[PDB]
Amino acid sequence: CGVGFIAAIDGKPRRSVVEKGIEALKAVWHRGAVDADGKTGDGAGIHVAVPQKFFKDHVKVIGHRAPDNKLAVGQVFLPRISLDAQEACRCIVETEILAFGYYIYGWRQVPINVDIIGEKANATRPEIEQIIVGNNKGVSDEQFELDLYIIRRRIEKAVKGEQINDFYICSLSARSIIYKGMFLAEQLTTFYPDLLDERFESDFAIYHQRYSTNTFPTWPLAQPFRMLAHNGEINTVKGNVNWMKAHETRMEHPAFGTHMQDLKPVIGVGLSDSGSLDTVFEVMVRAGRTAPMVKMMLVPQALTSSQTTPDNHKALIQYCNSVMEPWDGPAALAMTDGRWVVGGMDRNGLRPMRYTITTDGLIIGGSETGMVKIDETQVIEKGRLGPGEMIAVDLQSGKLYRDRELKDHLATLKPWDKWVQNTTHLDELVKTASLKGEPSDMDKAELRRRQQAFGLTMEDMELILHPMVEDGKEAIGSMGDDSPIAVLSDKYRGLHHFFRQNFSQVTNPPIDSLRERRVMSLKTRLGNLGNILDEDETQTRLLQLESPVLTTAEFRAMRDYMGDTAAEIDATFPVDGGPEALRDALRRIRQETEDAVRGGATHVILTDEAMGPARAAIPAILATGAVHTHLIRSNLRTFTSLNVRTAEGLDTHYFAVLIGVGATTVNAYLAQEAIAERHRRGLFGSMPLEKGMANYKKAIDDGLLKIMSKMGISVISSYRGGGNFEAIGLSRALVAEHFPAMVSRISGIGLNGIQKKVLEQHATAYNEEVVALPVGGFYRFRKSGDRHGWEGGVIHTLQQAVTNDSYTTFKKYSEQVNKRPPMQLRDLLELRSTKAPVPVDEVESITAIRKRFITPGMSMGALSPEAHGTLNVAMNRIGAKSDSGEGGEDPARFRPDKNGDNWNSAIKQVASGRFGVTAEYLNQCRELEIKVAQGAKPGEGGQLPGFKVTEMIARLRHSTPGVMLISPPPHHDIYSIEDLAQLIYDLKQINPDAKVTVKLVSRSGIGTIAAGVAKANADIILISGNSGGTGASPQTSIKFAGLPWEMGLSEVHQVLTLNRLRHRVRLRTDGGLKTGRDIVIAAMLGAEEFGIGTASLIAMGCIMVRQCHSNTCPVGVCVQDDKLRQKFVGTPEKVVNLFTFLAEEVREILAGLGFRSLNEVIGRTDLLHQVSRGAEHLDDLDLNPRLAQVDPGENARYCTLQGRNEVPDTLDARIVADARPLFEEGEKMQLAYNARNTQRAIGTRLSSMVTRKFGMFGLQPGHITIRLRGTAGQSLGAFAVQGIKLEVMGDANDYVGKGLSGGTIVVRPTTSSPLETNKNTIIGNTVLYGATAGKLFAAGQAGERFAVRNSGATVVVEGCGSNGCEYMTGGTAVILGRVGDNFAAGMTGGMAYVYDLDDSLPLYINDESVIFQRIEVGHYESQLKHLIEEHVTETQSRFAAEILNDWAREVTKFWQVVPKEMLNRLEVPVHL
Amino acid sequence: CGVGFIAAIDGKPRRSVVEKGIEALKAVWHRGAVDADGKTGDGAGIHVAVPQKFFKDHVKVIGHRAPDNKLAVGQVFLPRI
Ligand SMILES: Cc1cc2nc3c(=O)[nH]c(=O)nc-3n(C[C@H](O)[C@H](O)[C@H](O)COP(=O)(O)O)c2cc1C
Ligand code: F3S
Repeated sequence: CGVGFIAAIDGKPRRSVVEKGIEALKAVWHRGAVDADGKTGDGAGIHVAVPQKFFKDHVKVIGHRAPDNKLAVGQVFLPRISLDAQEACRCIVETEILAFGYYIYGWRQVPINVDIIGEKANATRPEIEQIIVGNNKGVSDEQFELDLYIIRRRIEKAVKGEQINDFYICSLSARSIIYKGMFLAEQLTTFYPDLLDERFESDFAIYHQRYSTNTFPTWPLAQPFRMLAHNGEINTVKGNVNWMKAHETRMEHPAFGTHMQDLKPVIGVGLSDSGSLDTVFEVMVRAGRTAPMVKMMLVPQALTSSQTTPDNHKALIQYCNSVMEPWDGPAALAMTDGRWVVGGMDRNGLRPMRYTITTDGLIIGGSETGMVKIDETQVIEKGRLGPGEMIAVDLQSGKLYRDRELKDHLATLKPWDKWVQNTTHLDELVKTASLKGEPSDMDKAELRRRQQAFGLTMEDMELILHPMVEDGKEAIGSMGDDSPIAVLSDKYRGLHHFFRQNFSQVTNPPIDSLRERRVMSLKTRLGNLGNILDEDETQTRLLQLESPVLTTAEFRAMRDYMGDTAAEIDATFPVDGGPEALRDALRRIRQETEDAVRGGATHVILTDEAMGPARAAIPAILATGAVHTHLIRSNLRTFTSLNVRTAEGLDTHYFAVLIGVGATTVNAYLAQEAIAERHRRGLFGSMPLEKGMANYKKAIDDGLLKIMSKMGISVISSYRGGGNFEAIGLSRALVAEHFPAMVSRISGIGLNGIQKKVLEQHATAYNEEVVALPVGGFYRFRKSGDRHGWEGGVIHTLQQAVTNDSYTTFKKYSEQVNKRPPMQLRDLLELRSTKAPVPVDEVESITAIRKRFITPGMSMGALSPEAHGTLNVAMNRIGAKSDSGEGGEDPARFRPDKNGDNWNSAIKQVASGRFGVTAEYLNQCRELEIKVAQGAKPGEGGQLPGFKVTEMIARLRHSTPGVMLISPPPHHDIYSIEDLAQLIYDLKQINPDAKVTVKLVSRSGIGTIAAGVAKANADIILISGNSGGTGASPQTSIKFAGLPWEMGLSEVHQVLTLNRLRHRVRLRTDGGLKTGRDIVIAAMLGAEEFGIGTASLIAMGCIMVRQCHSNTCPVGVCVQDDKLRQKFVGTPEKVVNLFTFLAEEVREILAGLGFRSLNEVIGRTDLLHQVSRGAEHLDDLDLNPRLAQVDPGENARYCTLQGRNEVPDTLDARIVADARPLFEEGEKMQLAYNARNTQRAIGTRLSSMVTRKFGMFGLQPGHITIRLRGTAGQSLGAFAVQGIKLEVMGDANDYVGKGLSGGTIVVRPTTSSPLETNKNTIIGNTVLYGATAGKLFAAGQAGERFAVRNSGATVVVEGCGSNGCEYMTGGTAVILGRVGDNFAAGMTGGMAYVYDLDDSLPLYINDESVIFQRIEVGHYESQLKHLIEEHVTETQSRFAAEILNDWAREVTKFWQVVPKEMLNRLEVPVHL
Repeated sequence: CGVGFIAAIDGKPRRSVVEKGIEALKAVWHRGAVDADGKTGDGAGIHVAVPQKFFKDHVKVIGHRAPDNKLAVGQVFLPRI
C-alpha cells in the first residue's frame, strides 16, 4: 500500500530514475496483505516514459524504417479464453485507428513469466499485447495526443457496443507507458523482464501498490492510471457522478470539435472512484488546462476567513469552488501531465507524503521517507505536504515549484479578483428589503389543524423544539431506541423515518467537527451550473447564500430577487381522487415541471401551501425526489434550481434528507409559526423573536454539519443530491424509480400504503373536531402513545423472577415478552425442524452454554463504581468474560479480593480517546477489543458531562476535574485499512497472549469491510445493532442511525463464507437480546457468542428512567453522587441467576428442536421460515436476502483454529535474545543495531517483558539503551515504559511514541549531515498519541496533529505543522519554530511555549479555550531553561544551543499558552 | 448426447411421465464424454409442466391466499460473486 514518484529536476532522461523506482517498489512489502501462498498479490504498477530507442530498434529489426518523429505505443488486454474475441478486438482497433490516417507498424507480444502468479490471479489473466502506431501526417505533438485520446475513447465505445467482455486499454499515447498487474510488489521486474533492459531510461516515474478488501482480483483495476495515481479512498462518488450526469449536457470545447459527441457519457460503467476521478481529470486536462490548475479545480484548498494568505489565493479558491463541486475524501495524489509532474494532498491532509531533494537534481517523494537508499551527504532539503498543499516539477523548462511559489505563479494567469466581484449576496438584499409587507399571523385553530394533519405531538414541541430556541443546541437522550421500526408500527410515522443515515467504518475516517469547523462550508449558489470547460467572467455571476436553510423573511427577499423568472408548482392531491390519486399527482407535477422548465424558467418553487380540507399534501421528500430525478433524466437539471416549502420540517433529520435528495434550499414556515405562537404566550422569558430565530437557525446548521460529518464530507455542494441514506421498508420499485441511488435489501410498502396512511391522518385531522394535540409517546412511554419494547410489567416481572430465584416466574416473563404483535425483524421468522425431539437431559450442560455469554463494555464515567465492580465480579464467577469499556480501570482492582471475588475484567477496550490506555492496562487482560463505532451513536464519540467528572474519574483518566470530556469521532490512528493492520500488529506485539476484537455497526456494505478486516489478522468480529443503549447521545443519532443486526450479521456471514475466510474468525452479536428464542435465532444466523447489556442493568435495579445524563438516577446505577450511590441495591447473584435462566431456556428450545449442541445449529439457515402478519396489512417484506444459504463445502461453519493468528517478528526478537543479563541479573545494558523502514514497532515486545518483570516504574531512567542508525519504521517505541532509552540517528516515519508510557526517545540527524536542523522534517504525523509519561526530544519539525491527546508526556521539538496540540490534556510542549492554523484547538489542560520570531502567533492560534501571553514569572522561566538545557544535552542541537547562549534577549520572544479551565487550579499563578 | 420426449396421449397429468423421464435420463451415460474426474459434465436438462399444487401449497404456507387461476413461475440465474 503506497504511492511514490521520482523526477529529474533538470529534465534529462536517464536509467537512474527507473532503477530507483524499481528499488522503491521492492520495499513496500510490509504494508501489503501477506498471504499463506506467497504468490497472490492484489495489484501493483509503474508508469514511466516511452523508451523511443527500444521500439525504434525493434522496428528496424523487423524491416521497416525508423521515423523521424516520436512513436506511439498502446498496451492492450485482450481476452484469453477465446480466439474470436481476440480477432474481433484486433479488427475493431485496426479499423478504428486507420480511420484517421495514421500508419500502423505492427503488434508485439510482451514477454511474461507466469511462474510467479498464484491461482486465483491466474484464472482471470488477460492476454497482454502492444500496438505500435507511427505518425506520418507530420502533425504536432498536441494534435497527435488529442487524436490518440479520441481514438481510445471511440475504440472503447465500439467494443462496448458489441458487449465484448474482458477488454481493456492500459495506455495509448506518445509520451508515457504503464506496466501494471496483479502480482506482488517485489516481483514486478520478474513478470515483466522488459524493464530489466538497458535502454529503458526516463525522466520521471510513478509507482503504486494497493490493498484491496476482497480476494477476487480483476486486472483492469490495478493502478497507476493514465495521468493519475491515488492513495487513500474517496468518500463522495455517488454524488459527484450524479452532478457529472448534469454537467455533461452543456459542456463543449472547440479543441475537440464534432468528435465531442462521442465523449458524452464520460464516466463509463465498471470503474472505481479512482477511475472516475481519473477520467474527469484526463478530460479536463486534454482541453487546455494544466495539471496544477485541474488539481486545484477538483480538490481545492480549505477557504478560511483568516488573514494568513494573500487575497490572490482567496480569489482563486473562490473561483475554483464556484465552478466545480469538490471531490472530498482522504487522497494523496501523484499525477502527471505531458509536461508537469504534481504531488498533492486533500483538504484535511490525512494520508502522509514526504519528499527529498538530492544534489543530483533528483526529487523523490512517497508515503515513507526510507524507501530509496540515499546517504545524507547527498541531501539538500527534506520536507512534507500539509493540508491542501502541492509540489510541482516542470520538465519542459526544468524547474521545481514548492507550495507558495506555485500558488503565486498560478494566481497570475487570469484576473481573478476582478472576476469574483460579480457575486451578489443576500444579507445585502434582505437589508435593502424594507420592513413592510409581512402578513398577519395564522389563527391558533388553523395552526393546530395543520399540525395535527402531519402527526405532531406536544412532546415534539416541549422536548426537541424548546431546547433549540432556548439554548442554541439540540436535545439529548441517554438510552437505546426500543421503538418499533417504521413499517411494523401502526401509528402515522412520517416518510422521513424510513431513511437511516450513513457513517464510515475503518475504510474512511469520520470528520471531527467541534474543532476543525474551519474546513466545513455550507455555501449555496443559485445560477451556478454551466459549461465547465470555459474561462470567462460570466461563470462567476450568480446568487450566493450562506446556508441552505432560509427563514420566511429571507425567503421573501430571495423570491423578490427571483421574481419574474420563477415558476411555482402545486404539491397537493385531491382526497377523493380514488385508489390511484397519489401516482396521478406525481405524474402531473413531474410533467408540469418539465413543461415549465423548457419554457424559460430558471427557478422551481415546490409548495404545499394550498393544503385544505379537500386536498391532502404530498410528502415533500417524495415530491422533490420525483422532480429532481425527472430533471436529471431529461437533461434539464443543469438549467434551474429547486426550492422547497414544507410544512412538516421540525427536526434536523428532515433537512438532511431533503438536501440529500436534491433540493437546493428548504423553507420551513410552520415551525416558525409555531415558534412565534409559543413566544407570544410568554414561554421563553425575555428574549426577542429575532434572537430565537437566530438560535434556531444556528442549531439547525450545527446539526446539519454533525450529520454531514458522520460520513466524511466537509462541503454541502458535494453532499447534495447524492443520496447518502438507506431506505429500510420501501418497495424496490419505488426507490429504484424515484430515488437516485439507495438500496432496499427488503422491499416494503408501495404507493398504496403511503396513500392510505396520508389519507387516514388527513381525515382524522380535518373531519374530526380537534381541540388539542395528543401528548404522544415516541421518546417516552405513554398509554395513548406508541408501543415500546421495555414496558412496566415486563421489567417488574423480570426483576421479581431474578430476585426470588425461581424459573417459572422467568418463563412467565418469557411468555409475556413473546406474545406482543411484531416489533422487530426477528419477530416474523419461525423455527421449524423435521427431526424428532430429544430429552432435556441429553443436551449440553448449563456451564458450556453460559460460557458463551458476555456483557458489553460500559464505561466508569457513565456507570457507578459499585455497579461496574458488581458486573465484573458476577461475570467472572461463572467463568464467562466481562468488559471494562472506555474510561480505563482501577489498577488497585488488579488482584483478587479476599473472598476470591476478583474485580478485574477479561476484556479491555482501546477507545478513540485513549483515556487510560497504558502499558500495564494492556498486559492485565486475556482478550482485547478495538471499538470503531458504537451501536447507539455510529460515527460519533462518547460524551461525559462537566459535572460527572469527579476527582476519582479525573485521576483515573488523567484529565481536569469539572470539565466536559467529548471523545474525538475519528481515531487519528486509523485512516485506512493499512493503518488498521498496523494497529493490530502493535496490539499483538504489546501483549503476546491476547486476541484482537473489532467492533462494527450493522449497515449495508459491511460485508466487504468484514472481508477486509479478516485479512488484517483480526480474529473476532463484533456486530452491534441500532437498538443499543448509551450513556449520553443526541436523540437524532439514537433514533435515526444504524440498522438492525439481523441484516449485518447475515451479510457478514455470507461474505465471509464466500471468500473462504469464515474458518478463521469468530462472530459475536449484541443489541436487543432478551430471551432464549432471540439467542437461538442469532445462533442460526451465524453468531457464536452473545452480548446482553441492558438486561443486566435491569437485573441489578435499573428501571429505565432514562435520566443517565442528569447524574440523578434514583436507584444509583449510572451515578457519581454519594447521596445516590448510597441507594444501590445490586448483587452478583441476581446477574448469575439471570444468565442461568437465559442459558437453560436455550437448552429447552434446543431439546425441543431436535439437537444436542449449539455447534449443530450454527449457520443452519434452512431451519427458519418467514410468515407475514396477514392479508390485512400487506407489507411486502421479503427476507429471502436474509435467508440465503451459501454452501461452505470443505470448511466448517465456525472457527476451527487454536489460539490467535501470530505475526512475523520485528527486530525486537533479536533484542530479547541479546538482553538476557537484564532479565536474569537485572543489570545495565547497551545495544546498537541498524534500523530500516521495513521494521515496525521497534522496542515494544521488550517493553512488554519489562512490564511483566519489574513494572512500569521499576527501573531507573536509562537502564537499557538502544542506538539505531537509519530511517526507522512506524510506531517506533510504541507503549514504552520507563527504563528504556531509544536513540535514532536519521528519522522516524509515523506514529513515533504512540502511547508513550514513561520511556524516553531521542531523534537527531547524523553528525555528517549538511542540513539546518530547524528547517527539515524529521518525524511524521500523529506523534505522541495518548501518551501518559516519558520524554521525547527531536531535532527537526513534526508533521500534522502533533501531540494530540497528550496526557503526561514532555516533548521538545524544533517545529510543528497544522492542528498541533489538538485536544491536549496534560504535560508540557516546547515548539522552537512556526505552527499552523487551528493550533491548540480543544486544549483543556497542560501548558505550551512557542518561540516567535515572525510575531505571527495570534494569526494561527485558536483563541477559543486557551489564553496566550508573555512569560512574567521566574518559576515558569526555570522550567523552560531546564527543558532547553536537557534538549541541548541530549540531541546536541545547534539552534537550541544558540538560543541558550542569548537567553536574556530571547526570553522575551516566547509566548505562553495556558487553557482557560486551568486559571483557578494553577498553584503558582501566571499573573502578578 | 441425446434428446427425448414422453407424452400422455389422453392429456391427463400424472407422476408416471416425470419418473419415466428421469429414468430415461439416467441411461445416456455411455454416449457422453467420460472424464477422469467423474463429476465434470457438459450440460443436461429437463423440461416439464408446472406443478400448480406444489407452489400453491408453498404460497399457502407462507401466509397468502391461493388464487383461483394458474400460477406463473420464473427461474432466474443471478450473479454469485
Ligand atoms: C450506560 C451504557 C454505557 C455504555 N458505554 C459504552 C462504552 O463505553 N463503550 C462502548 O463501546 N459501548 C458502550 N455501551 C453500549 C454497549 O457496549 C452495548 O453496545 C449495548 O449496551 C448493547 O445494547 P443492549 O443492552 O440492548 O443489548 C454502553 C451502553 C450503556 C447502556
Ligand atoms: S434509565 Fe438510567 S438513570 Fe438509572 S435507573 Fe436506569 S440506569
